[PDB]
Amino acid sequence: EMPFKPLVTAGIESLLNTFLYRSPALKTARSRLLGKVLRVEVKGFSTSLILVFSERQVDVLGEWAGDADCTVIAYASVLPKLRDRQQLTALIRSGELEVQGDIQVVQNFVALADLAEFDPA
Amino acid sequence: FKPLVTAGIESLLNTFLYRSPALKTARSRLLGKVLRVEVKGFSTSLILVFSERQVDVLGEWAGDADCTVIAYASVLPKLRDRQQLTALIRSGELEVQGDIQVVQNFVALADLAEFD
Ligand SMILES: [Ca+2]
Ligand SMILES: [Ca+2]
Ligand SMILES: [Ca+2]
Ligand SMILES: [Ca+2]
Ligand SMILES: [Ca+2]
Ligand SMILES: [Ca+2]
Ligand SMILES: [Ca+2]
Repeated sequence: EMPFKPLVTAGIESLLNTFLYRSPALKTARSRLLGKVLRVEVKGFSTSLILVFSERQVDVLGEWAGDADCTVIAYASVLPKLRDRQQLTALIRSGELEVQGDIQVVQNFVALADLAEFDPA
Repeated sequence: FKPLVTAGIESLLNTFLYRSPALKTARSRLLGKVLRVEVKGFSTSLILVFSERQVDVLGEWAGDADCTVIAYASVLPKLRDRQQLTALIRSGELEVQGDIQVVQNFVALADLAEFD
C-alpha cells in the first residue's frame, strides 16, 4: 500500500516538469524563478504544496519547514483561470487569489505557464 | 496539456488501486464499469474505465458512463471513506447520476487501498 499524498505530490512534480522544463526555448522565462520557493495553499485541502525551482527541474513537496518566497491561497477552480498576468491581476483584485510575500514569483510562474503553452515543444 | 493531465491521473490511480494483488476481489466489482468525474469549475471531464489489469483515464469520451459524479475538487480526497460517501451525497457536496453502486464500489476499493 502506497500513501495517497506522496503519490499526488510526485504526480504534480512529473506534470510540472514535462510541461515547464522539457523545452530549452523556455530557459530565459524559467531563470526568473531560479531558487524560488512558492507555497500553494489550496482552500478545502488540509495540506500545502511547495514548489522549489532549480535550473533543471521544479521539485514539489507536501511539507516545508523553511521560508517561502511567495504564498498563494485559492480554491482549486482558480487554476484554469490563470491564463496570463491580466487574469492574474483580476483574480488578485477580486480576492479569488490571495498573495503573501513576493508577488513577482507568482507573476513569473503565470508568465512561464503562458509561454509554455505558446511554445509547441 | 490534457493528455499529460490524464496520464498523470491514470498513473496515480493505478499505483494507488492496482499495485496490490490482495485487492483483486475488491477491484472485480468495477470490471467493465465507466465512471465519469465532473470537477466543478473545470471545463473538462475525467473518464475512468475499469479493467482487470488497470484503470484507464481519458479526458474525452464519445459514449455514456455507467455513473457520473459531480463535485468541487476539495470533495475528491473525501472519496476514500465508504462510510462518509452517504453523508456527502446527503449534504449535496457530491451529486450522483446513473448507477450509485459504481461510486460506492469505487470508494469501498479506495478505502481498502489505504491504511487510515
Ligand atoms: Ca522531487
Ligand atoms: Ca522564517
Ligand atoms: Ca528564498
Ligand atoms: Ca495562456
Ligand atoms: Ca509547450
Ligand atoms: Ca459488479
Ligand atoms: Ca482506508
